[PDB]
Amino acid sequence: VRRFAWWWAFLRR
Repeated sequence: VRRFAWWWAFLRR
């Protein structure tokens, strides 16, 4: 989750 860190989380809000 290198990049997902700054957004994959963003989506799983």
